[PDB]
Formats: sequence, structure tokens, C-alpha cells
Amino acid sequence: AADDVNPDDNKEDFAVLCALAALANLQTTVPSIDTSGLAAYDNLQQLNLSLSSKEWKSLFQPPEGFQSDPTWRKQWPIWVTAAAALKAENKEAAVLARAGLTNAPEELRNRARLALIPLLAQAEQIRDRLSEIQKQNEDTTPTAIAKALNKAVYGQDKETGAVYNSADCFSGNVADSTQNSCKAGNQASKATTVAATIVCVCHKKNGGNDAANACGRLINHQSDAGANLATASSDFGDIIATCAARPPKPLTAAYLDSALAAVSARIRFKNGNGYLGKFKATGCTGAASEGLCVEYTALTAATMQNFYKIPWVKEISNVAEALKRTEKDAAESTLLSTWLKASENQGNSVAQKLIK
Ligand SMILES: *[C@@H]1O[C@H](CO)[C@@H](O[C@@H]2O[C@H](CO)[C@@H](O[C@@H]3O[C@H](CO[C@H]4O[C@H](CO)[C@@H](O)[C@H](O)[C@@H]4O)[C@@H](O)[C@H](O[C@H]4O[C@H](CO)[C@@H](O)[C@H](O)[C@@H]4O[C@H]4O[C@H](CO)[C@@H](O)[C@H](O)[C@@H]4O)[C@@H]3O)[C@H](O)[C@H]2NC(C)=O)[C@H](O)[C@H]1NC(C)=O
Ligand SMILES: *[C@H]1O[C@H](CO)[C@@H](O)[C@H](O)[C@H]1O
Repeated sequence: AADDVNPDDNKEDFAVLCALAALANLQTTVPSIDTSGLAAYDNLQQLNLSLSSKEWKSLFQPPEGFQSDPTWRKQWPIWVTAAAALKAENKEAAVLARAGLTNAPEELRNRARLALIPLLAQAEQIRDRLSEIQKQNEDTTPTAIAKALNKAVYGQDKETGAVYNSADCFSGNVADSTQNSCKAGNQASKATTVAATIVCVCHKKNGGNDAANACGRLINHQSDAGANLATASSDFGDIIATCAARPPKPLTAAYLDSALAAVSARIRFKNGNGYLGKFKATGCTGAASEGLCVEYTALTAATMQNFYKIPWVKEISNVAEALKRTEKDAAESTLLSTWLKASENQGNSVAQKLIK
């Protein structure tokens, strides 16, 4: 009976699946876009406006004659924000004091503003890139990642409180038979979550002839999954009780990518299908003489791309791609914000040069 599904026969598959199931109800930090440079640029805009003429200040859509000017259309929101911030009690005085322009003569105020022209031109592109980064990664959040991962593991699009529920773990709930429930990738795809995969790879069917403890001898199968997974929830609770995996914190794209690669390296192809978990004959029925597995119907090495279209695989891939971008953009934003704060310091120094 060595070719039958015996206890611990799916033990190593289960280790990988436990690592994936630990992505549920995840509370992770994400790489932060350092946007402190945006405030430094706003401070530079406020200095510039503070040093501007009464005619220019009185302007605060652009006025008639500049409504279609592309620079005014671009800058208007930035200028408006600077003007609004400067209206705050004592704000302008602080701006001018930080720049050494308190009670500055009119000639100095003018020369200082003009000296900011190339400074602001240099900072504009840096600030615009930082703002673009902020917008591009604004949906890479702990909440959105947790929801996507809970969709992957439990089929429940929620940030927390995700739990096993066959109605969500199997697409449209369990099928008429275990064999049909434990299929993914085909038209009638059912095992579309990590939890459904664990059920299919580890469950103890009722009726005898089961493969209890296939995923580990320390599982206490106190009940069973019923006939044709009708009561898989109780049995899943016992299986998952043995899993204590913890992903690295913060969660990284490299970790997720390696987890998915590991699964892909364990799927085995036979008779025109792919299988995760031990398969002997007929189907992934839960019977020890047939299989305790997911059948990736019609999956082949040449169609492996279709594995990555299975909902749980796609959800985790989406999270990994998003984190991949945000990791790089976060590292970029750190330098952009440092340069902008440096530009602010430079602008606060021009008065001392012009005076001397
Ligand atoms: C720091 O704060 C200062 C204010 O103290 C602010 O300066 C102002 O910047 C804007 C945007 O660059 C300047 O807008 C230009 O305005 C002139 C007309 O100037 C008159 O009217 C304004 C408004 O009343 C007065 O402030 C000014 O003193 C004058 O009386 C326009 O002619 C400019 O248009 C050119 O650039 C546009 C950019 O898109 C083009 O679309 C436009 O067609 C013009 O270029 C085109 O034609 C050119 C030939 O004329 C040609 O050379 C080009 O290649 C192209 O074909 C522009 O709208 C405004 O004048 C500035 N005001 C002062 C007092 O300096 C700074 O913007 C602010 N710094 C930052 C970083 O925000
Ligand atoms: C299922 O059938 C196999 C032989 O094909 C046997 O080893 C098992 O004991 C039975 O449950």
C-alpha cells in the first residue's frame, strides 16, 4: 500500500500550503512612500509667493487670459494651496524668518525671489516625480493587501475575520463529488483558494478507506469532512490547527514569489493533468487508493501560465507585483524627499548671500 495515500504522504506539500495559509488575516506594514518632500516643496512655494508682488498675490481656475496657459493650469492648484496655507496666523512671518527675510528691504525681497527661479525649476521635476510615485502606489496598503490575501486563502474579500466557509473556499460551494470539488483551472473550476487546496490535499473522508493524517500525524482528525466534503469545515479546523507559519514582516514580493515558485515546483504532471498532493488513480476523491490531491485539469508544462490564472494564485501574484513596485518606489521616494528638504534649506539661504 506504499502507492496508496498513507499518513505523512502529503506532509511536505502541507508545509508549503501552511506557509500560504498564514497569509490570511495578515497585519503587515508596507513600504512607505516618504512624502515629506512634498511639504518641503510647499514651503518653497509659500516663500516664493510671500516674496511676490501685490499684483501677483491678488490673483489668489486661473484668471481670464491664462485659463488655457499650460503652466498656469499646472501650477494653479499648487499656488492656491500655498496661498491658503499662508493665510494662517503667523505662517508668513515664520516662512520669512526661516529664510532670513524678516523685515527685508524691497530690493532684497525681489532679488531673493528671482534667485529661487532655478532652484524651483530644479525641484519641480523632483516633486512631480514624488507626487507621481504617491499616486501610483496609493492602493498598495495593508488593508488592500489583507483583503486580497484573504480572497486567496479563504475566498472572502475582507480585511479581517476571514474563516473557513465552503461556500467561499470552493467556487460556488462544494461540487456533487469530492473528485469534482478538487479540480482547478478548468471550466468547472472549484478548488480556487488555498483553503480548498488544503481540504483537498489533507481531508479525512467519512465512510472508511480514507487517508487521514496524510498531511501530518499530529493532526487530530476529531471528525471527518463527511461524504463529498459535505462537512469539510470541522475537519479543516483540525488540519489548520497544526499550522503556525508566519511570513516575514514586512511582507515582501520576494517572499510571495518564492512561495508561489515552491508550489509550482511541486506540481506533477500525469495523464494530461497536473496534481498537487499524492495521486494514484481515478481522481482526487479523498480515498487512499485513488488520491488526496487537487487535479489541475488539462494543466501541462506548456500551459503552466493557466496555473497563475487560478484565483488564489492570481491574488497572491497581484499582491507581489504591487509590493514589487512599491518596494522600489519607496526607496526612490526616500532620496527624492531628502533632496527636496535640501532644496528648502538652500532657498532659506539665498538671502544671506544676496545681503553679503
Ligand atoms: C514664483 O512666484 C512668481 C510670482 O512672483 C511666479 O511667476 C509667474 O510665473 C508665471 C508662470 O511661469 C508667469 O506666467 C507668464 O506670464 C507671461 C505674461 O506675464 C505678464 O502677466 C503676468 C500675470 O499678470 C505677470 O505676472 C507678469 O509680470 C506680466 O505682466 C506670459 O507671457 C507667459 O507665457 C509664456 O509661457 C507660457 C508657459 O506655458 C506659454 O504658454 C506662453 O505662450 C508664453 O510662452 C509662449 O510664448 C512665448 C512668447 O511670449 C515663447 O517664448 C514660448 O516659447 C511659448 O511659445 C507666462 O504665462 C508669470 O509671468 C510670473 N510672474 C512674475 C511676476 O514673475 C512663479 O511662477 C513662481 N514660481 C513657481 C515655481 O511657482
Ligand atoms: C484501496 O485499494 C488499494 C489497492 O488498490 C489498497 O491498498 C487500499 O487498502 C484500498 O483502500
